[PDB]
This record gives sequence, structure tokens and C-alpha cells, in this order.
Amino acid sequence: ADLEDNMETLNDNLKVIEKADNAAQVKDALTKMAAAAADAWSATPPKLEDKSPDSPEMHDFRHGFWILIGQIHDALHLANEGKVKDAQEAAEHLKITCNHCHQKYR
Amino acid sequence: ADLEDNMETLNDNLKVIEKADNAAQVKDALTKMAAAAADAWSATPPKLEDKSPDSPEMHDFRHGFWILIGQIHDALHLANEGKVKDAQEAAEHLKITCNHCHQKYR
Amino acid sequence: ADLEDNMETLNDNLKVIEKADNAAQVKDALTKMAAAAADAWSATPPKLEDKSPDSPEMHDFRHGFWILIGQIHDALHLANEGKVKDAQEAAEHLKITCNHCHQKYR
Amino acid sequence: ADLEDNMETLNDNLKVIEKADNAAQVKDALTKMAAAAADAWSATPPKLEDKSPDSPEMHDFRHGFWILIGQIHDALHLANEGKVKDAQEAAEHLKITCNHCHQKYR
Ligand code: HEC
Ligand code: HEC
Ligand code: HEC
Ligand code: HEC
Ligand SMILES: [Cl-]
Ligand SMILES: [Cl-]
Ligand SMILES: [Cl-]
Ligand SMILES: [Cl-]
Ligand SMILES: [Mg+2]
Ligand SMILES: [Mg+2]
Ligand SMILES: [Mg+2]
Ligand SMILES: [Mg+2]
Ligand SMILES: [Zn+2]
Ligand SMILES: [Zn+2]
Ligand SMILES: [Zn+2]
Ligand SMILES: [Zn+2]
Ligand SMILES: [Zn+2]
Ligand SMILES: [Zn+2]
Ligand SMILES: [Zn+2]
Ligand SMILES: [Zn+2]
Ligand SMILES: [Zn+2]
Ligand SMILES: [Zn+2]
Ligand SMILES: [Zn+2]
Ligand SMILES: [Zn+2]
Ligand SMILES: [Zn+2]
Ligand SMILES: [Zn+2]
Repeated sequence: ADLEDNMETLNDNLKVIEKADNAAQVKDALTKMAAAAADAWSATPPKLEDKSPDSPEMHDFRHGFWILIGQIHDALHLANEGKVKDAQEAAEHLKITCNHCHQKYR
Repeated sequence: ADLEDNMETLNDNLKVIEKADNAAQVKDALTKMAAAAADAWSATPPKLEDKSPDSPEMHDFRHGFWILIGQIHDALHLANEGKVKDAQEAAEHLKITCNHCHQKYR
Repeated sequence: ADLEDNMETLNDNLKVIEKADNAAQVKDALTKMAAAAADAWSATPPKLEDKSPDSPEMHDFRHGFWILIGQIHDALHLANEGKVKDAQEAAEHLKITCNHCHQKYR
Repeated sequence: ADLEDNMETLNDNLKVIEKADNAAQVKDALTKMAAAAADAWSATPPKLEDKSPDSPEMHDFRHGFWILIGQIHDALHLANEGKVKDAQEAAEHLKITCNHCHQKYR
């Protein structure tokens, strides 16, 4: 799906996780976030359209997705161990990654 | 690209990294492998075609791509700090990951 | 060094990274933080002093050091590839980790 | 404890994991390996005694422990999810890391 579509999926699921009561709700939302982040990997954002695809900007753009994907991987291990409150707080650590990439490229 | 397409990209670029004589050749191959791994995220392999998407078999299948994506992340940091022998030796690491997923799911 | 000693090292070096003007100053501070985090691995904090060592509370306590050590690993790769603004911004990432463990266990 | 003492702990526990039948045996051994790797962080190996502590050799020596500690972190998540055979195979991925550091520094 397109970069904005993936960002809506990330946004909607981060809010689901915040409001969640149980591990099943949290696991399902993190699974959707993992798929959206992986799908966004290859996107070129509008502000980097005129850069070479090998520019340090596009390199640093993709580095943000490595950080986000790694954080979702850990949050899912914590949810699958039944540590719901820990998985929810780990989902809050995602916000810094969201903000760092937005600050530079949104 | 379909799973088989992404796999040929991973296979071709893993070979380039083993044969490479300079950092630019390793970096280019690692970047292509990262794109192929992220794009493979969404695929259902033939052995799991009749498993539900949000099943445990599909969760366990996708976990191998988190491992691979993390190994490519590290290899690219080694290549970009000029440690090209070290970056190439990351290939021995990636191959174990390739082999574990194939043993279970191919 | 005891836990309190390691914590002062983490606190002092996190400040150096925020104030740093060059890569060498950030790298030196990150290396000191990595040594302090690894050395804190073995500590039993006051709130868990009466929990068994191989208990779940102590496992959950030590998991925060895996997160911190992983964040310092990435920040040092960013500093060593010359991305010093990016390396300093890793401080916002580390501080979340500091705060999550303190909220639960301090 | 000293570097050789930590290496005996890593060796003995890697063999325990290989021979293990259940998740409790695997979890206990990985926990011991996590403590030994963290304790070995700050060691200077005999072959790098005459190098500066900031040499790229000592930097690359410590990088191996980041890789090992990360791999033990994942293996423990897999054991705590009850995926015993996956945790055992993840423990086998440690061998490449063992060999890469030994090849250079043992
Ligand atoms: C870069 C590596 C990013 C990360 C990590 C995240 N986002 Fe993002 N986001 C990014 C860009 C380049 C853009 C702009 C896209 C455009 O075409 O203009 C965005 C945009 C969003 C939006 C707005 C979507 C819209 O208006 O249609 C949202 C709501 C959003 N991003 C949310 C979001 C969240 C919740 C993230 C982490 C969990 C996150 N993004 C990460 C680049 C990057
Ligand atoms: C799961 C997480 C996998 C990882 C990691 C890697 N591979 Fe893979 N690969 C996987 C599957 C399920 C399949 C079969 C796909 C199908 O529809 O047939 C494959 C296939 C290959 C092939 C094709 C040859 C074959 O015998 O089918 C190749 C050449 C291949 N994969 C290479 C490869 C490499 C080099 C990897 C790591 C660097 C790698 N794969 C990882 C599942 C997974
Ligand atoms: C658990 C995994 C922790 C992480 C990660 C960090 N800290 Fe910590 N810190 C922790 C404990 C249990 C304690 C109390 C120790 C005691 O015996 O009293 C502390 C203490 C501190 C202190 C001392 C001040 C206080 O109010 O007790 C400081 C200044 C401190 N920690 C700083 C710090 C920083 C900067 C961290 C991340 C970069 C950090 N800590 C992580 C447990 C854990
Ligand atoms: C560097 C980053 C290393 C990693 C990762 C591992 N080992 Fe190691 N090991 C390392 C050095 C520098 C040495 C030599 C120490 C010396 O003082 O000469 C070793 C040694 C060992 C030994 C021999 C111990 C002895 O003879 O007393 C063993 C059995 C050993 N190492 C096992 C081992 C295993 C099982 C590892 C991964 C699971 C591993 N080591 C990682 C440096 C590094
Ligand atoms: Cl980030
Ligand atoms: Cl794997
Ligand atoms: Cl944390
Ligand atoms: Cl290694
Ligand atoms: Mg738009
Ligand atoms: Mg495709
Ligand atoms: Mg100490
Ligand atoms: Mg000796
Ligand atoms: Zn974890
Ligand atoms: Zn899992
Ligand atoms: Zn946390
Ligand atoms: Zn960041
Ligand atoms: Zn080909
Ligand atoms: Zn690294
Ligand atoms: Zn980079
Ligand atoms: Zn001080
Ligand atoms: Zn990185
Ligand atoms: Zn380095
Ligand atoms: Zn994992
Ligand atoms: Zn755990
Ligand atoms: Zn594996
Ligand atoms: Zn290696």
C-alpha cells in the first residue's frame, strides 16, 4: 500500500495499543504495524523526491524504519509473553522514532 | 515482487557481497537485500498457504525476516564505517538465517 | 562498580552527549555508557532485594539493560559514520529507557 | 569474573542448551550466558594488551559482545514463549559470533 496509507495504519494501531485491555488486542495491532513498516520500506517521501535514491537523506530515511521494525519486534515478544502493560509502554517508545523521522522528512 | 522474486534478489546479492572488492559494492548489495527482505514480509509461503494469516505458523515464519533485517542493518553500519572485511563476514551470519527459515518452511 | 556508581556514569555521560560539539566527545561518552550498562547487568536493585535471582521480576529488570545496550550500540554506529547530530538524538531514545526502568524498579 | 572464566560459562551453557529437553533447562542456561557476556564486556584479551583501549581492535572486540548479547536476548524471548526447538537453534546461531571473535582475538 502507499506511504500515507501505511502511516494511517501505524497511527490507528498505536492508538489501539494505548487503549487496549488485553494481550490479544495488543498483538493484533503490533502485527498490523509490523506489516505497515515493512511495506513503507521502499517508499520515497515527497520531500526527498529530487534526491538521488542513494543520497544520505534516503539512507537516513530507511534507517528510521530499521529502528521502528526493531522496536515492534521487541513489543511483540513482550505481548506474546503476556506482559501487556510492558508491550503497551514499548509501543510508547515507538513515538520517539515516529517523531525523529517526521522532524527530518515529513 | 513475489516471494520467489525476493529470494532470487537475496541470493544474487549475498553472492555479490562474498565476491566484492570494495565498500560501495557491499553497500549497494546490502541495500538491495534490505528492500527484498522488507518486501517478503507480506508473503504466504506454499507450506503455510492453508494457515490463517494471523496464525502462529505465519508469526513464526515472519520472525525469521526480523532476524535477517536486523543482520542487514548491522552489516550496512560496518560497511559505512569502512570495515569492509567485517561487513563481508556478516554474510556467514545471514546464511544461518536463510538456512533456518528454509529448513522449517520451504 | 555498584548499581549507584554505574547510574552516575550513565547520568554524567548522557549529559556529555547532549552538550557535545564533536564526534570524539560523543563516542567517548557512549563507550563509557556501554561499560556502565554491561556492569549493571549483575546488580539486584533495592526493590527486588528479597526476590530470588532467577525470578521473573529480576528477568524483567535486566530486560531494560538489553534495550539500553542495543540503543548505545546503534548510537555509536551513527557517531562512527560521522552522523553526530543523529548520534546525539539517540539521547532522546536512551532517556525513555532510563525512565521506564526507574518507573518500575526505583 | 575473569574473561576465561566467562568463556567457560559460555561454553558449558551452549552445550547444556544443545542437549536440553525442556524450556526451563534452556532459559536457565541462556540467563547464565547473558550474565557471562555482560561481565566479559570490559575485559582486555591477551592479544590486544599492547593496543590502546580506544584502538579499532578493542572497539571491534567489544562489538562482538553487542552481537552475542543481542542473540541471547532473542533466544530468551523464544524460550519464554515456549518455543524450545527455536530457542535451541537460536543458541546455535551464537556459534558464528563465538568463531568470528576467536578468529580475530583468541
Ligand atoms: C520515516 C522513517 C518515518 C517513520 C519511522 C514514521 N513516519 Fe509517519 N510519516 C513519514 C513521512 C515521510 C510522512 C509524510 C508522507 C507524505 O506523503 O507527506 C509521514 C506521515 C505520517 C502521517 C500523516 C499521514 C497523512 O497525512 O496522510 C501520520 C499520521 C504518521 N506519519 C504517523 C506515524 C506514526 C504513528 C509513526 C510511528 C509509529 C510514524 N508515522 C513513523 C515518515 C515516517
Ligand atoms: C523465511 C523467513 C525465509 C528467509 C529468512 C529466507 N528465505 Fe529463502 N525462501 C523461503 C521460502 C519459503 C522459500 C520458498 C518459496 C517458494 O514459493 O517456493 C524460499 C526460497 C528461496 C530460494 C529459491 C530456491 C528454492 O529451493 O525454492 C532461494 C534461492 C532462497 N530462498 C534464498 C534465500 C537467501 C539467500 C536467504 C538469506 C540471505 C533467504 N532465502 C532467506 C523463506 C525464507
Ligand atoms: C533498569 C534497567 C535501569 C535502567 C535502564 C536505568 N536505570 Fe538508573 N537506576 C535504576 C535503579 C534500580 C536505580 C536505583 C538504584 C539504588 O540502589 O538506589 C537507578 C538509579 C539511578 C540514579 C540515581 C538517582 C536516584 O534517584 O536513585 C540515576 C542518576 C540514574 N539511575 C540514571 C540513569 C540513566 C541516565 C539511565 C539511562 C541512560 C538509567 N539510569 C537507566 C535502574 C535503571
Ligand atoms: C569476543 C568478542 C569473543 C566472543 C563473542 C566469544 N569469545 Fe570465547 N574467547 C575470546 C577470547 C579473547 C578468548 C581468549 C582468552 C584468553 O585469555 O586467552 C576466548 C576464549 C574462549 C575459550 C577458551 C577458554 C580457556 O581456554 O580458558 C572458550 C572455551 C570460549 N572462548 C568459548 C566461547 C563461546 C562458547 C562463545 C560464544 C557462545 C565465545 N567464546 C564467544 C573472545 C570471545
Ligand atoms: Cl529514529
Ligand atoms: Cl533465524
Ligand atoms: Cl525499556
Ligand atoms: Cl560477530
Ligand atoms: Mg498526501
Ligand atoms: Mg513485491
Ligand atoms: Mg562493578
Ligand atoms: Mg589463560
Ligand atoms: Zn526484549
Ligand atoms: Zn513470537
Ligand atoms: Zn521500555
Ligand atoms: Zn531516533
Ligand atoms: Zn538472479
Ligand atoms: Zn553493530
Ligand atoms: Zn548508515
Ligand atoms: Zn558524576
Ligand atoms: Zn542503525
Ligand atoms: Zn564500530
Ligand atoms: Zn525475536
Ligand atoms: Zn522475557
Ligand atoms: Zn534462527
Ligand atoms: Zn560476526
